[PDB]
Amino acid sequence: KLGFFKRQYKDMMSEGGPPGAEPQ
Repeated sequence: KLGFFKRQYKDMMSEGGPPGAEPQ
């Protein structure tokens, strides 16, 4: 099910500095 993380994680990591202090 890890395929779900890389889905929302990869998007945030590329976001360019997503809020929440969670640097994907």
